[PDB]
Amino acid sequence: SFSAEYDIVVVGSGCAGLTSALFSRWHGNSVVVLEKAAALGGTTFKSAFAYWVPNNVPMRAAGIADPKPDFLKYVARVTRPQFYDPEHPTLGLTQWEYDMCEAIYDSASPAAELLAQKGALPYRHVPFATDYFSELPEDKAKSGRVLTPKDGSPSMANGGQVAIRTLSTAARRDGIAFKTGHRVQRVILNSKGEAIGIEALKDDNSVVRIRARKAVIFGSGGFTHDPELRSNFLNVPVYGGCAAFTNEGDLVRITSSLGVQLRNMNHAWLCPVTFEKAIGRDGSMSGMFSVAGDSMIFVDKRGKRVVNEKLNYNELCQKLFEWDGAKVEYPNLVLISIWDQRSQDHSASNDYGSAIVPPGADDRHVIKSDTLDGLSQQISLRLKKYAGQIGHMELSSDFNANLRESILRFNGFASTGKDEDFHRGERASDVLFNGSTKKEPDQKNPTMWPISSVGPYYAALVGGGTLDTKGGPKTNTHGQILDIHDKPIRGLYGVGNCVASASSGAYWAGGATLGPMIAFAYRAANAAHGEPKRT
Amino acid sequence: ASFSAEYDIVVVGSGCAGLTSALFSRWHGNSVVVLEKAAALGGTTFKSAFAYWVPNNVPMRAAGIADPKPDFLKYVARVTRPQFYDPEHPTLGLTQWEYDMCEAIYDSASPAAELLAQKGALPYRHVPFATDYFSELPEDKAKSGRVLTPKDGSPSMANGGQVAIRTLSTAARRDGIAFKTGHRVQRVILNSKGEAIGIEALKDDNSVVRIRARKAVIFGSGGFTHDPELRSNFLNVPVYGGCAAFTNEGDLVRITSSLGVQLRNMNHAWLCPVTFEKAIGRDGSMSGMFSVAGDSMIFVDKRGKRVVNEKLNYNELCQKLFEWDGAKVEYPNLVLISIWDQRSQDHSASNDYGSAIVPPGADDRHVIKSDTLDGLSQQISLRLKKYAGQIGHMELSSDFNANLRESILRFNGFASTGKDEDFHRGERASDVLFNGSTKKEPDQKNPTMWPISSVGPYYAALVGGGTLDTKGGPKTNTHGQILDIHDKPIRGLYGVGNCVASASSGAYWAGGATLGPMIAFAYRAANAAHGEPKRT
Ligand SMILES: *Cc1cc2c(cc1C)nc1c(=O)[nH]c(=O)nc-1n2C[C@H](O)[C@H](O)[C@H](O)COP(=O)(O)OP(=O)(O)OC[C@H]1O[C@@H](n2cnc3c(N)ncnc32)[C@H](O)[C@@H]1O
Ligand SMILES: Cc1cc2nc3c(=O)[nH]c(=O)nc-3n(C[C@H](O)[C@H](O)[C@H](O)COP(=O)(O)OP(=O)(O)OC[C@H]3O[C@@H](n4cnc5c(N)ncnc54)[C@H](O)[C@@H]3O)c2cc1C
Repeated sequence: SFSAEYDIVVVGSGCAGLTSALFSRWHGNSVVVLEKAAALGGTTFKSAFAYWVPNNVPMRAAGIADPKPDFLKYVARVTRPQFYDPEHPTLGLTQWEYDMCEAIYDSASPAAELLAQKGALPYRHVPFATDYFSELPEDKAKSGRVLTPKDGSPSMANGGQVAIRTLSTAARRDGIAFKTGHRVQRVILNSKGEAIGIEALKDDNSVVRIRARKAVIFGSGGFTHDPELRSNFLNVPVYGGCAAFTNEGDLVRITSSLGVQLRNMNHAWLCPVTFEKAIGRDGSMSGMFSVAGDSMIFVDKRGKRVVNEKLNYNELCQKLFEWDGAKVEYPNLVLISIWDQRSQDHSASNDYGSAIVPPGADDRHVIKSDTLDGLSQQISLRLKKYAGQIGHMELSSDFNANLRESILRFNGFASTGKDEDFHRGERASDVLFNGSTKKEPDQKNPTMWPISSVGPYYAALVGGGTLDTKGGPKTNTHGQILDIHDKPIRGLYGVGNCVASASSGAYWAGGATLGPMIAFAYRAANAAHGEPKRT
Repeated sequence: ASFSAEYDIVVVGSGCAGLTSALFSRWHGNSVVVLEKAAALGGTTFKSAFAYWVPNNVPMRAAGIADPKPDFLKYVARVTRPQFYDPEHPTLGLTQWEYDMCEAIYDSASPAAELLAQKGALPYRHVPFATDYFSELPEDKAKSGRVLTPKDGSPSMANGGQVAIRTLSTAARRDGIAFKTGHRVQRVILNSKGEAIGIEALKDDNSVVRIRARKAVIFGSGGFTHDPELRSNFLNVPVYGGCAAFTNEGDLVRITSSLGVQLRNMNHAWLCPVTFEKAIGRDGSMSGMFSVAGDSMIFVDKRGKRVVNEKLNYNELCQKLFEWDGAKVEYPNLVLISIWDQRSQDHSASNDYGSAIVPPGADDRHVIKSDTLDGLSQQISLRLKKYAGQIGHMELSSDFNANLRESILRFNGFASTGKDEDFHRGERASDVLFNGSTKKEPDQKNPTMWPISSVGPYYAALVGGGTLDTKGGPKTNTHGQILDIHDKPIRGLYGVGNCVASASSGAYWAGGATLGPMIAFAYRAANAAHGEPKRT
């Protein structure tokens, strides 16, 4: 038996849990939110809280249609490229993927509107944020879908903190109970196999059992920080990610005897990371969404550019895991970001995972030297320090010569404004996350400027990480966790990164994690409200 | 509820894992049944060459070829976990589990092979020339010698699997192992203490049968290549299928979903290029493309440019096909086009090892043909159109013809000097080793290349990425015992072969690197299962 009882028990206090809790409470249920950490907010707290809301009221107010068939074609084209077909009944998606994407379109705006109306998540529009693949002809609403917390800073970097504040303030105002230091570790079933509550491990190592009359809703985030799970499931061998450190995939263990379908386990939301911060478990670390610097290139261990440094983070991270079967190594396992004094002075940022950081910031990851040859010596020392993580990678014997050639070639591209090798700056999204730069009259392309012929020169190692994972128990479009016959496990719900995303390995646009997540919190809460009170 | 039959040991699947597990079990004196889902025995194993890679095997020792254990471990460690391999680390940078599993392979494969041969179940011959796939690594101290093959396999060895299933199943029958075909196991039955006490299987006629196991249920049920949902949701690359038996649909993943197991290595398969049209068309006789045929032959992408060494090890080459172009939201190499001339048609064709170049009389529906290169590109275009819904509506670039001419001029230079400046074709031993048949040419500096003909006819085939089978599933210890989430055996429950987690990660060490380890674990599993008390 149990020491407490509520209509709805919510696990986790990021976006998925707080919104699920609020929607549940507003239907009149009693609700508790159980949080494993000492503080609320999880990864959501660290985010910019961009949220991508199709057919939102700001768009409609501007007379911008977001036609539903074209919304589905955009997400289908990006999510399942090989199979996308406009003439196919579900656009080449499976029925489940199609229905999930449809649910996002149907429910995101009503969810966003209700949260705002109740003062839980007031927003402003981000009209100029373009979708990450807006150039595709399938995208018929290329900008307009993004919302952000109303009181977020101009950079929006603190959006997640603002959102956790407004969400949790409304939750307290409306009588939702909170318990921190409660690590849920078990779902309790009745004799009919229905979820009737949880067991949680407390700080002092005692367990408590808490009954849920109607539903247990998991919003417990991903598994980035269980290295075993991460390594065994993800399609790339990432070194970590900006996910909260308490996101260790507990739901995967919780459901291991429940007969669930683990889906999309092979995918994470990907991003490059400041490699030394991932290895060193810096909890304040962000994914490198904006690769800082215009007088800045990435080179491999041969001293050559291999990629557009301004490419969308979810795609750029994948470059780091290209495999060289002939040499039995990952040639790009870490890349080296190299920049000059101009970028140091005018492109530094504490936000969006920039490796270029302003005076006073933690600079332990920054490598520095007065010559290019000196820099390579310093980079070598850094590679040696982390040898056991990166295959004992070394700079090639012709590194310095190749680097000089790479800088000369790039400097040409920066003069003409045309990167003939990797097309840096030619897609809108490259400009979108370009970061701060020193204004230069008659810079031809804002993403490039010639690297100075004098030092000092700076560098940082860039490795591959996650925002968090996006695989877990499969749900229906109402957030109900399914058994292997696709039938709900009665009373059991999941929302957010702890369950399977329908987005496969794709990242549609800024806010493509939180926008869908709010839609499903709303659908989950609406369904959970309809549950009979049991046991 | 009750059971309609009872045995000491119940074995699920009749490929290598199941037959060997069953035989070892029976020879300890247990009663044994083998439950096979299909109408026929043998699974993927039946289709294989039955190369099996057996470290420190008796033929090697008899020939005076050393295979020191510490160096064996460094070879497999270096290949398996490249980022973390470290000769100074106590487990070489592997996890304790991976290290222990690799050690078990070295310790147990040879005694397993010896016993199966002694009993006449798997007589073998040595294949002294079969060389490891990364033989150039200094860690490999026994670069050749580890491979065995069924004694009566053909000279090419291509029917080895059929011979092995014949000798194994004949011995099994001889020694009183029971067989039930058309029995699709779908559930493990537990007692009140949560121990495995038997199975439920679905029969062809849709009746269900419950069969008690006194000591152990051993799964040898193969991988999940042919469950598209599981394949698509777990593997690190979006493969189109594979040469796995079509009945390999990952049943064990569903069976164990309520048993609290740890699914491990789910992100990896044994990978290989495939003749794309045979994967899409579900040709059950299809083999992975283990040798890419032809010396006067190149692979081009849809731009008409070479992108890869066509002679690269199959498990590595397959990965090239899934390179991702984030800027264009496409897989640039999703299919590559193998193009060859009459010389390669005549002298490199093969019915074996997944060759796209096939001799007269072989099924050649996948072969595209034209008298001119310009005609060939028109023919290739029609083929891409036919499969548009599978390959992102990929098209040849508008400058395909001109690029191809340039690619062939470049390659023809490389073929005459013997030096492929772009992709180093022929510079690693395995490129030469798996090069396939070629017309002997006195003037040839590099056996893997010869100039492409200045006249037609020309031939082409689409190449896509596939599997041999998957290699993730419930984690076992080195004794084949399926573990719960606290790393403790689920009593009575065993798994061997592709249905459980391989310790090889995404790596393919050598020819026979699936079957060799597999026999080691069948032996260890059977030895442990024999030790189980009789229960329920
Ligand atoms: C495709 C292929 C693979 C291959 C090869 C050549 C080809 C064309 N050559 C190889 C080689 O020479 N050496 C080597 O090491 N590997 C080679 N491979 C890979 C290899 O064939 C496989 O790794 C290996 O044979 C797998 O053996 P295993 O015993 O694990 O699996 P199987 O042979 O596929 O048999 C599984 C059987 O189980 C039955 N099954 C499936 N589900 C059920 C249920 N529910 N109940 C009962 N039986 C079930 C399948 O029907 C199958 O028969
Ligand atoms: C720096 C950064 C910036 C980002 N910016 C954006 C952005 O602007 N827009 C966007 O769409 N996405 C963004 N993302 C991704 C986004 O933050 C996440 O996808 C989203 O916040 C996940 O929310 P969630 O509720 O699923 O999980 P989380 O916010 O991670 O919350 C899960 C919570 O569950 C708790 N928990 C875990 N296990 C248990 C247990 N056993 N019992 C109890 N509680 C448990 C955790 O401690 C945690 O508090 C960003 C990510 C990062 C790292």
